[PDB]
Formats: sequence, structure tokens, C-alpha cells
Amino acid sequence: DPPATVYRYDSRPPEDVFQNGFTAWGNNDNVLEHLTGRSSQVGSSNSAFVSTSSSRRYTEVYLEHRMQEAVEAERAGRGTGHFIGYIYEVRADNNFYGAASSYFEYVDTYGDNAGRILAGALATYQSEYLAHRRIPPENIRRVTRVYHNGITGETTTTEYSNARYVSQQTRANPNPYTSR
Ligand SMILES: NC(=O)c1cccc(N[C@H]2O[C@H](COP(=O)(O)OP(=O)(O)OC[C@H]3O[C@@H](n4cnc5c(N)ncnc54)[C@H](O)[C@@H]3O)[C@@H](O)[C@H]2O)c1
Repeated sequence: DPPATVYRYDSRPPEDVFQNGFTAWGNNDNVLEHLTGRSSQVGSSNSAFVSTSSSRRYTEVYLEHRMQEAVEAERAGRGTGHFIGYIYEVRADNNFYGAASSYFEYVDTYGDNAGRILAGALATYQSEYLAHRRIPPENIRRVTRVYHNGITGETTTTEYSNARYVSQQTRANPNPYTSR
């Protein structure tokens, strides 16, 4: 079945996320622009989607990469090396859509052939799920905080549960996302 639980790395703390949920950047509803990295923060910063992963490890690799960038910066004399990152554990519902199936629906209908046909399961956004527009706070179950001390190298991990989380039987949508 589609996953009931997904994960999201984010820099923002639970005082924000546990109360307000996640809100997408904007109204850019183009799935292909989102999945290929064009409409999030380092691009046009207007995507209508919020990425998550069914694989906790995927989000841990993301956190580890961002922490390592802070470390490299300290060594280059460009920062103190400190880093705080968060991994949120989230209940998926019918407003969460598989990236792989959504990608294929889009490119089969509107794409050219680039990456349409030669696109295996491990290669094609294997574990990514897109929440459309919002991840409400009631879906956000808990968070792991990882703090790296840039000066001593000590890394400390803590956990917090969201009092606003609602436990209900939901899973991600079985169908691809389609706009409109
Ligand atoms: N985030 C994940 O764990 C994740 C899980 C599975 C797959 C992916 N694959 C994505 O990686 C790339 C980066 O994804 P995100 O980190 O989700 O990109 P965002 O732009 O949503 O978030 C980056 C940062 O931008 C900030 N932010 C994000 N949304 C808002 C907002 N609405 N308002 C203010 N700040 C915001 C916040 O600092 C956040 O950590 C995307 O191009 C896409 O390919 C990401």
C-alpha cells in the first residue's frame, strides 16, 4: 500500500512547524519543475509542493550533507561550523502523492522523451512523496533535532512529540498528482 509515514528534513524548528505545519512556497503547480529542482528555495521559490520521503534514511543523508557543508565552511574560515537540522516524521494522507507516478503521468502527457522511457525504479524519485500546498500540523507526529557544535565537533540528537498530532488511519494517495 502507499506509505502511512513519510519524513522531511527542514531547517525550521518545531515551535513553527508543530503549530503551523508546512506551507508550500507558492502557487507553481508544475510537478516537473518541482521534482527537477527548479521551483524550491534555490530556484524560483514558488512551488506548490512540499517534498517528503518514505525513506527516513533519505532525509538523514540530506541532514548529514547540510551539516558537512557547515563543517567545510568552518575549515575554510567562512563560519563557526555550528549546525541545527530537523527531521520531521509525518502521517501521509490523500493530499500526498507519489513523486514517481506523478512524474511519469506528467512527462507521458506533456514531456518530450528525455528521461521518460529510460527511467528505472531506483532512478526515478524512488521514495519521494509530494504534499500538495500544505502539510497540516495535525499530520506532524514528531521531530528529531541534530545539533553540531562547530568548535568541539560534538553532535547531539534530541526528539520531541507534537501535542497537536492527530492519529488517524490515512495513507498517501494511490494515484498520480494531476493539476486541475
Ligand atoms: N526535504 C526533504 O526531506 C526531501 C525529501 C524527499 C525529496 C526531496 N527532494 C527535494 O530536494 C530539493 C530541496 O527540497 P526541500 O528542502 O524540500 O526544498 P524547500 O525549498 O521546500 O526547503 C528548503 C528550505 O527552505 C525553507 N523553506 C521551505 N519552505 C518555506 C516556506 N514556505 N517559507 C519559508 N521558508 C521555507 C526552509 O529553510 C527549508 O529547509 C527539491 O528541489 C526536491 O528535489 C526533499
